[PDB]
Amino acid sequence: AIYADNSYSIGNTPLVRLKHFGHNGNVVVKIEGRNPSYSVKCRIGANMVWQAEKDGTLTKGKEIVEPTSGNTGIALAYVAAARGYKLTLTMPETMSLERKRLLCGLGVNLVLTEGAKGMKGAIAKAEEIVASDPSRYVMLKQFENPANPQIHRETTGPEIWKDTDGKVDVVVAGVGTGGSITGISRAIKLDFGKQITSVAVEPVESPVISQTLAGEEVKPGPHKIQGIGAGFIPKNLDLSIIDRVETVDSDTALATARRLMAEEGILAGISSGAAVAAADRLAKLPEFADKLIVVILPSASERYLSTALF
Amino acid sequence: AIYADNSYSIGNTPLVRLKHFGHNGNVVVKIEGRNPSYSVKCRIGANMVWQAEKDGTLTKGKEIVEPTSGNTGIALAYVAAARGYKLTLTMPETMSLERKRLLCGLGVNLVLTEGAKGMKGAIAKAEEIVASDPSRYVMLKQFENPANPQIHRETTGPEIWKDTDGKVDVVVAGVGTGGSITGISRAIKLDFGKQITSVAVEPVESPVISQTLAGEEVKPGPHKIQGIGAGFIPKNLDLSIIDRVETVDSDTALATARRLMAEEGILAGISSGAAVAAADRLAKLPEFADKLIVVILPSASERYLSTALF
Repeated sequence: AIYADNSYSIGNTPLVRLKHFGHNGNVVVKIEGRNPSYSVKCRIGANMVWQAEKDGTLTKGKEIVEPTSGNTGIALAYVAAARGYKLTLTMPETMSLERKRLLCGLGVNLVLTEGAKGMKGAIAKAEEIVASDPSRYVMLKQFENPANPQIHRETTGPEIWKDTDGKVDVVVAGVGTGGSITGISRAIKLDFGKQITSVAVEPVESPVISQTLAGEEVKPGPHKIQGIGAGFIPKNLDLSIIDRVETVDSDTALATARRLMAEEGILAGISSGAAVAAADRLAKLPEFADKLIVVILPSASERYLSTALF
Repeated sequence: AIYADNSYSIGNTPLVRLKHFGHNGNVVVKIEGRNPSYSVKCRIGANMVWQAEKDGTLTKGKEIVEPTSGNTGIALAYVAAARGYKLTLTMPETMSLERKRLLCGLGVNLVLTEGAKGMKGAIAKAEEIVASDPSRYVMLKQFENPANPQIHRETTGPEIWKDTDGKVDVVVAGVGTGGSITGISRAIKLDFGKQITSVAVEPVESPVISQTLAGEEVKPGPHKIQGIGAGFIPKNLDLSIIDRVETVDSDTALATARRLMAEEGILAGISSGAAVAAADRLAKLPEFADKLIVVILPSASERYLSTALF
């Protein structure tokens, strides 16, 4: 069990039972902060590169371009370093000094777009750079690349099945790209044949999934739950496998993450707090009190030292 | 495989083969950054509490006091939160705002001693607080508590044995408390019966182990390799199992950690760079070129964002 590079070391993350949430230990958390670049995104960083290799879209000498600076940026950085690709991340110039340092530490060519243009600015500049030499550059496109949900169907989902001896009844996951809830749901429902409850979590401030499913007007909004609530339905969210959508507000997500830290001794990020607050609500409805709820904790606390978490 | 609390989730950390160090992949690294509070110290945080419980020195209602603010502080914080102990960490007032936040986030009662007194200040204030109500307070004493090396003999060492199919020939570990190299060495040498080379790593700036073994004057000095080079021989370093001592300088340790990041896609801390630089030196001596070298990487990169690493 010696990994040929850090990308192969993804996953096999542990399940920890919560003591101050749920009812009689019915809430269990999967610690994705424990991964090579310390997030759930390590899985999709690995698999999107591996898949682009297998299909010939990524070869030696081609460069990677992606418009983000979040967990996926960090994940692609570690994989790119491990496997010998130059990586360019586009992002506004107004981004955190510390994220600049972390990504620069990881050997990323940083392209700081117009700050005023912001995120819009970066997506376009990605598209621009790729357009300039399409035989040289590849955008992996985390929101729509099937290799994203697929890695969750092959690793994250089976790990949950295994670790719970098939007892998992509910999976709660915040939605960013939708890959985690999609892949996990496909594994447990379709590969293992259990009719679990798949619960998507989104900020109450930007409840676009809830609005869409209700046939209401879609109204995205700003929030602090980093990693989720992109303000649209990503292609990698398979609405067909979602049984329930829970909304959580920023303050509750923050307070919940602090409780995870101070009361559970679990070093989780902001989205982790959101996912647990939603899980806790379900766990205290009599319909779910004899059911085993598994919650994805996407990242770790130290990535949030500059944020409202502290 | 559901852990009753986060303390039980320690270890089972992966081995990753380096590509830009050693010779023909003879250097393999054990990623301790992957643990509940993201350091090797999670193991000793867990076991020192468990052991003090088993022997009756720690009971419900007793409080924990320890004079550090490093990885052991963070480890004891997570375990204390998980298991329901109040924890007081002593430390100078001049400590990092970010470490204050991280530990305060973890629910630690912080006792900020005289800054001018510094570390000396904190050890005494620990002793003071314990003295004031010895039936209330327990100091676990990481430098001398046998539960420190013991957890490495029962977990870290066997994991290395298992993962390498007994092929490990050399273990390289930086020495802070000495627990890692001691416990690992005892496991592999005494429990599994293999005559490996145990290599302690210390800063060239503070080479007290090298000086002691040479019967030279012991001359501690300041350095930047955080986590190692305490400036004395800790009781938890069993000199009897050490075959070799390698010294590394701060700049080399830093540059090596940056290479781990940029060239290997491994997010390691400063001590990780020191341990790899020493391992690389041995790996390129013909006497070790057909030998499998395993290197402890004690911590992860984001804990060092405020430091010289970046």
